[PDB]
Amino acid sequence: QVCDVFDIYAICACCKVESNEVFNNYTFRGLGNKGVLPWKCISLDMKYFRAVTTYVNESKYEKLKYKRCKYLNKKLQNVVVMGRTNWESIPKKFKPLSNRINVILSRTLKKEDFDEDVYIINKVEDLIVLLGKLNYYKCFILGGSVVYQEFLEKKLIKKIYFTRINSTYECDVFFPEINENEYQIISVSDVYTSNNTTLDFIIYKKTNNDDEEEDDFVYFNFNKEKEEKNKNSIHPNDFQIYNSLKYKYHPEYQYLNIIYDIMMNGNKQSDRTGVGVLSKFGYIMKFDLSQYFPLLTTKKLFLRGIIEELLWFIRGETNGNTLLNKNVRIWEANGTREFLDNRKLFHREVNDLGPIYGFQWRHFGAEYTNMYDNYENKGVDQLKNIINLIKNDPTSRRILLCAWNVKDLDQMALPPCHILCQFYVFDGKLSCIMYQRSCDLGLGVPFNIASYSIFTHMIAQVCNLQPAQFIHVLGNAHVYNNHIDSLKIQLNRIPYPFPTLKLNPDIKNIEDFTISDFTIQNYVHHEKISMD
Amino acid sequence: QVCDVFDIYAICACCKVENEVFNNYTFRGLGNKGVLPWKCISLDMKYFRAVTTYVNESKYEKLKYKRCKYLQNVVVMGRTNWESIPKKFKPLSNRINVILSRTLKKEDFDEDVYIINKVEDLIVLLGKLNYYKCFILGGSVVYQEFLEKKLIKKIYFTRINSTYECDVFFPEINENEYQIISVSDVYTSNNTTLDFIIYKKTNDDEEEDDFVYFNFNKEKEEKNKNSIHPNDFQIYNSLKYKYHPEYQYLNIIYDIMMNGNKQSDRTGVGVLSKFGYIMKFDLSQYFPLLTTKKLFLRGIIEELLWFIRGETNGNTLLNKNVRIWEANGTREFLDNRKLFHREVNDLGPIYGFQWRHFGAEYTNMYDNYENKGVDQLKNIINLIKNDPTSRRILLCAWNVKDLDQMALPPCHILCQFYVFDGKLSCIMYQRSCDLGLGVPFNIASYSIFTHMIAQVCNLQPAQFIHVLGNAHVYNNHIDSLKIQLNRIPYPFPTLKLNPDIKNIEDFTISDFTIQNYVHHEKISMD
Ligand SMILES: NC(=O)C1=CN([C@@H]2O[C@H](COP(=O)(O)OP(=O)(O)OC[C@H]3O[C@@H](n4cnc5c(N)ncnc54)[C@@H](OP(=O)(O)O)[C@@H]3O)[C@@H](O)[C@H]2O)C=CC1
Ligand SMILES: NC(=O)C1=CN([C@@H]2O[C@H](COP(=O)(O)OP(=O)(O)OC[C@H]3O[C@@H](n4cnc5c(N)ncnc54)[C@H](OP(=O)(O)O)[C@@H]3O)[C@@H](O)[C@H]2O)C=CC1
Ligand SMILES: CC1(C)N=C(N)N=C(N)N1OCC(=O)Nc1ccc(Cl)cc1
Ligand SMILES: CC1(C)N=C(N)N=C(N)N1OCC(=O)Nc1ccc(Cl)cc1
Repeated sequence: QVCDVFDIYAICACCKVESNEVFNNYTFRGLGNKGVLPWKCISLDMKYFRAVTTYVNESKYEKLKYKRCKYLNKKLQNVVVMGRTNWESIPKKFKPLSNRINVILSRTLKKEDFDEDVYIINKVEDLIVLLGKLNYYKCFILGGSVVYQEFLEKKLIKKIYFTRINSTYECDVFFPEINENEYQIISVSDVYTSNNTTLDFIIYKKTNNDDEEEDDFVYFNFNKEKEEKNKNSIHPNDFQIYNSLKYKYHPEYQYLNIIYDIMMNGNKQSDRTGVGVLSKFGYIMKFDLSQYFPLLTTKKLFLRGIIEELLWFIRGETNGNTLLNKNVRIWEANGTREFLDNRKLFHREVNDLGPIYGFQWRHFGAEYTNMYDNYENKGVDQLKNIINLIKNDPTSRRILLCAWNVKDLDQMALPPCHILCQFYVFDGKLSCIMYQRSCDLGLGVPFNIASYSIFTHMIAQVCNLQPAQFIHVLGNAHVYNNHIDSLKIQLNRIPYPFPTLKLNPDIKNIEDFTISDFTIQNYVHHEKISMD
Repeated sequence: QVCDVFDIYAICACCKVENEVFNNYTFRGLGNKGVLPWKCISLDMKYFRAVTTYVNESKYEKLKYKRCKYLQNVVVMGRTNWESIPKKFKPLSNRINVILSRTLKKEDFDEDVYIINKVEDLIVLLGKLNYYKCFILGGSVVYQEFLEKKLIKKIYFTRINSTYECDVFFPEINENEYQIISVSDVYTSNNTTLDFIIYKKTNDDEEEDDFVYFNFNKEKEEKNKNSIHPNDFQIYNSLKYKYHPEYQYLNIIYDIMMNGNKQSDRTGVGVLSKFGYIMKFDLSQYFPLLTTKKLFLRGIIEELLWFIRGETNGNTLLNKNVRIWEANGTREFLDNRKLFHREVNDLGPIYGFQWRHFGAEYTNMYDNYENKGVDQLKNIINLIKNDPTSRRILLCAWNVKDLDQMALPPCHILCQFYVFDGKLSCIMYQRSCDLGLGVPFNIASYSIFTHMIAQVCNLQPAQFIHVLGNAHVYNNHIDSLKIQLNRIPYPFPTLKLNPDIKNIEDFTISDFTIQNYVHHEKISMD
């Protein structure tokens, strides 16, 4: 129709508005307040805004001239169209919008009332005529709310370039509720931090409810696994949403895409119990903790439990009773009479988990007795040592913390899943590799990502550094077969911008953290899923 | 010129022919007693089908509008090439068959199978035909003539990394004339390694803009991140497709030269460092022994046999002239380690001790430790054989209790093993990686190790996976690595273990053969 010929796109930025909370895309709808934007500066958004609304491709115009000239029977700049309130919100120093053909919709104002190089129009109709008579690359509709509403209603927008600002502000004007039959998300950017907020960038698309070295590629693929003998042929129709997306650049796709590779290419193995998994061997995920806290959004996660577990580690505790009194059941099943007995630990008290994480972190090499013993200045205090190496020998390549004490494996309730952490220091920034031997992608890994990201924050802080990358190496990476249905639901959910973690900044010692020193801000998440 | 207008490509496979310098000319064996030198290499024969038959009609109009202004492919043989084909397929599964000959007239074959008089009489035949591209199938004389008359554009060169008896040879491709632009993955077919290379003759997109927008933040407007120049990675940056597994190593060198953090180390030499890489090599298809420089494996095999024995006695190696642990056992080094009461070349409770006796009290390097501490090596073998789905098959050398007693903490933290469908894969996590000197030896060490465990458990080796923690290039290695990045790998050699060996403790140095190691010349990394 008219939207494809004239390439009329919309670009906006929406925050959450003043309102056990449910989240949909309508969560991000706040456009402005008291004639201006709800927020002071979000520079990264503003820079995106300029890059998109001023970018042209010289060479591509020729074919757009042809297309548009054909329909009418007949430096390069983009057009930008804005309501009069929007235009008035711009500071003088930036009027008219640089390196762009500015247009303004208005009834109360005519050319005579503007000093500046701008086209005025009183009709949506008048714009289409204007574009007909103009050389431009792309036409972007800048808002505000009234301009957005009518260009949508009139089926005129090809794509909505949409910034999710993952914070809340007082708002008096809102973006229109986008009909999900009309527009579908096809792209989601990396998540980022700017002016103390996370944000990403998503592109909604409308529906209708030297080519010599391109042949060389087809050749170097003469030996590929065809569509039929691709191990577990699970049905396309199931992952419709996941496969529709053109760009999957949200860091959560790092987890999601491993679920997919295991489902589509995983080896079928019956395991330790006689259950059933799909397994592969050797993955890596990287998460930029300076830009976001990678708590998964495609389902709900609570961190109270796993933060209690991490504080329990740092204290050197092996006593399951301490966590159960905090109503944290993460270790309950590994602590039962039935379980300790089946691990041949007949002479071990219930909930006495033996020389596990905590004990190995503060006392590696000390003889484990029972969970009540005072092990002070017994065994190597690994945690203290790596905090000292990071502080005094930051370039050291021996800042490992290790839980896999070979000597004590059979005395633990079960060997550590999370084998070791290596630390790395450059330019006052701390990164952390964690090697995981056995990873339940379905229940375990979401939490495992959350635990070591929080741990990197804690170490970084008490060493006067800034968290950089948390790097997660998976050994045996497996999906339980009864999790498959639940994971299908999950792969078809589109990630939201990650939240942020705040550490009480008065904590200067690794031991001095307590629950209330941990605040997750702006967790926007899909609905709880039982993997069972 | 003719060869770009008409699209004349050669397509050859060359094996090796009966110390030794290597270069591309190494590969030239074309045929023997009128047939191919080798019995059957079905992957190359499959590659041959695909490349010659493939057609893309949506790029033929662009060809049609250039060709005139001057659907199948044209395939050009020579009698003895046309002849040597077994009967039951002629013509070749739907291609425009064509034969250069002198004493063969176009009468006594069909009405599709166009014969030609001379080389100059083919340009005639093409201008009057409807074909995608033109493939010279060889053999010796055909290639010679078609190359001599600068008719060939690209060359689809299959490198057969095994030696055979040959009576005919591809010509020495002039490397100021032609040059390699693509190299494929390395493969095993019919008990040889091979790869596929390409010589070129020298000189909705709504979604394509969406790509550019998503890149709006990048720290690359061209500001020289590290003092490493463009024109120096010329050959490296002048390749389109770099799918040879050795590029996994080479691309880490590149990433760390381009984007690495400038750092002091203990020695003070200066490094570029990054943090967290994976490499995967397919042990079922090759032995990943770097080809872009000479590597020797006797020492590192003795090192491994020393580990398996449980030894911590640096002298057992020194008497075999394996000097890998010489520096780490000197009086001066042990003293800087605060190991004042440790005998020279007593390396303390390192790899071998930990693998065989983890948890045992280390005394000196001559004590008897029989049946003390945990014999992890024994334990992961039983687990592999008796519980292969176990996710607990780790061999860990990093013993926190004993670190300070070791000449140095293990560079190689742990091996984790994985078993599926009678196949064994291994991950080695390396806390600290010297990419220039160390890592190439480290890849070879644990690949061999992966084979040894595989064999004694009656499994086929699959993947060796190398996780690098602190990945550093020494500032004083950068010249050498610049020379190295602009070399093009050869197809990898293979490891043959003496099959009689069935327990991990029974391998001697004799039980290890490296085969078809075709390599560039030695580099002093200094
Ligand atoms: N490895 C590879 O990539 C390939 C190589 N081969 C091997 O190559 C070997 C053959 O090598 P080679 O002896 O050179 O055979 P060729 O394939 O070069 O065949 C030579 C024949 O082609 C004709 N011919 C040669 N020169 C001309 C010319 N200038 N104009 C017209 N016709 C010409 C015949 O003339 P005349 O009529 O007088 O006989 C001549 O006998 C075999 O062992 C074969 O298996 C096989 C296929 C490809
Ligand atoms: N967060 C974001 O992405 C963006 C934020 N905003 C914010 O939105 C607010 C402004 O939006 P809003 O108040 O809805 O107003 P608009 O910016 O949409 O301005 C509407 C006005 O434009 C004129 N107009 C609009 N449509 C027509 C038409 N079809 N024909 C003629 N004149 C027309 C009229 O001007 P007149 O009164 O002269 O008749 C009308 O009152 C501000 O707070 C601004 O900062 C705006 C853009 C982007
Ligand atoms: C900049 C902003 C809020 N972000 C996106 N993604 N898309 C928009 N429409 N934005 O508003 C731009 C606009 O129309 N107004 C505006 C306000 C101030 C200045 Cl300096 C420039 C433009
Ligand atoms: C098969 C071979 C050696 N490999 C490549 N890459 N390309 C060639 N030119 N090859 O030779 C094929 C050919 O021309 N002759 C031939 C020989 C046997 C049979 Cl079955 C079919 C064709």
